[PDB]
Amino acid sequence: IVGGYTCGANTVPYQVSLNSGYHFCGGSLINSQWVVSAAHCYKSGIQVRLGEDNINVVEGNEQFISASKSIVHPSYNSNTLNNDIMLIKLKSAASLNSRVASISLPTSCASAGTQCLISGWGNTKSSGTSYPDVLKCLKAPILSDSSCKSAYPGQITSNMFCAGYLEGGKDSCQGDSGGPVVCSGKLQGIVSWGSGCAQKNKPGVYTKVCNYVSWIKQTIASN
Ligand SMILES: [Ca+2]
Repeated sequence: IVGGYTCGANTVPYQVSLNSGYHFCGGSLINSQWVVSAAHCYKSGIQVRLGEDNINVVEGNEQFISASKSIVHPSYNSNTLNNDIMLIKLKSAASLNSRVASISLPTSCASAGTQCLISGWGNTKSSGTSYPDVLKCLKAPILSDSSCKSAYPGQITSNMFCAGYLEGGKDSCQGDSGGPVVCSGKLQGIVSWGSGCAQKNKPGVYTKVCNYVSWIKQTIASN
């Protein structure tokens, strides 16, 4: 997160850290046994870390659970990043509480202007690298489709939306990938891609979760 703020320990209870000996992506807990992340975060040997604040220190509240299955969307395209969504089934159910809780799936898509909270342990620098120990937060609005497509002509599909600031200075960045974009208590987006980070006129692009609710539900029901 570039230009964001320190969330506060356990203030984003649905936020998970995907770990493989180091933090490589974020995710969202949608129930006691399932996490939603980005398809581009896929890899074997994923350990899901819940209840985390400082990812480099054991402080209490953490629950480390191995991924049982990682289900990348069947139509995911790695070149266009279309359908950049993945479900991860936990080997065992997480212990839900005040520090570890699931986020609701939306029943309808969010409109331009809606303010959302984006969080993650990704790079905090637009130019260079600087990874935080603790979770960073950023409130950003969903942009109009017209502004999104004019920023990335020919690259925005119906399963993507832009959120952020055209002036630059505030944006999600690498490391935040797979993480949540929550608006009004509902998971509306997943950190997907963009050009650089917090660059002027190059806002972040996110996976439009409302287009996948039926898929998520049907997949979870059959697994
Ligand atoms: Ca920790």
